[PDB]
Amino acid sequence: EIISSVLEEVKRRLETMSEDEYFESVKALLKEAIKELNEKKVRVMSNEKTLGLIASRIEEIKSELGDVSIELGETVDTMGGVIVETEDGRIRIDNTFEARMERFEGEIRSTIAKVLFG
Amino acid sequence: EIISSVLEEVKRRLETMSEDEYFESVKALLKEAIKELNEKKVRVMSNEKTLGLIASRIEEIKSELGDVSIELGETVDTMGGVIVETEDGRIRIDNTFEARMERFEGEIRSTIAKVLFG
Repeated sequence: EIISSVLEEVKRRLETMSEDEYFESVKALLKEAIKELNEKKVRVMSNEKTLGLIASRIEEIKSELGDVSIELGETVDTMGGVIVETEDGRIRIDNTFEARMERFEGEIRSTIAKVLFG
Repeated sequence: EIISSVLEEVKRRLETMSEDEYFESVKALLKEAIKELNEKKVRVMSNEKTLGLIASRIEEIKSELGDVSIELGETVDTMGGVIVETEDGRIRIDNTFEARMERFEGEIRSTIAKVLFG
């Protein structure tokens, strides 16, 4: 439940976020996933808006990310972020805000521990 | 609002917390506030349950905390933690879970930033 509540704060911040700021998130999460897969050709999935951004700014993405090839995949219901997989679909990395918040849960718990026990 | 939602997680954890674990929180927050005030005689305020614990385990508190004198003050509506002030009331330190969560907000924001931008 704490994961859900923190994601509501994320969704509040996304409510006024400019496209340029959101794109910085897109590039960072894309790059991280692509580095991990260590492949030049990948398929990306996210919500409609995000895939539209990636398509619109592919030049900017290739400049900052190096020599990688991206193919849009199916749209998925997500608040943001990206799911990146090898072209053959064998390996998939989930970098959606929902999955990332779950993985960062430990950090929220460290904060709570500090509040309680210092 | 994010502060309120994280405090709901704190309140969930307090729902099953044993007296001994809660007392570790009490001692830690009391000690921190007393060190800051750097005074031997202080007055403490918290909810009824907490003041009752402090009263019941004053020996344990004095052993782990050194030579300090504590006087119970008025009960305040709080989830837990303590408010400690000099006997003359001139200086007061707010170490209630509510105040501490507010002060740790920045930590929750660092986590959110990581989720969004890595």
